[PDB]
Amino acid sequence: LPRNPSMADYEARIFTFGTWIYSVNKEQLARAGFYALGEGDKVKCFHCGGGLTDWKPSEDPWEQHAKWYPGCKYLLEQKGQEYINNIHLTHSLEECLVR
Ligand SMILES: CC[C@H](N)C(=O)N[C@@H]1C(=O)N2[C@@H](CC[C@@H]1CO)CC[C@H]2C(=O)NC(c1ccccc1)c1ccccc1
Ligand SMILES: [Zn+2]
Repeated sequence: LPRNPSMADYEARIFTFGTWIYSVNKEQLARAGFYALGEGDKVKCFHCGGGLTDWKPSEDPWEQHAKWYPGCKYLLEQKGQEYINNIHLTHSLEECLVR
């Protein structure tokens, strides 16, 4: 049920990062199901349509995917039920832990 059948394959996705000036890894992004829109560092997940932008140095493409778009069927089969929930518990723990 992918929102962009043309961007379904990895090859088509890194193809979009031919002018990537940002330090977030292009191969990592492509593998997480993202491609670029030539509009700042904005990226769209090929399958869920989920859009991410303003990446920070410490930010894992997979982790960011699960943080904002956990419904994603592509994410689920790549990384798993437990992975997705874990990322959410981690943010739940941190906020609780920080006084
Ligand atoms: C990707 C890691 C980054 N540090 C981050 O968390 N970005 C957030 C984000 O992309 N979104 C979350 C909140 C804003 C954050 C930026 O401070 C909610 C969902 C997501 C989003 O939809 N971003 C938008 C967008 C567009 C313009 C300005 C701000 C956010 C978006 C929409 C379409 C395509 C790309 C990004
Ligand atoms: Zn997705």
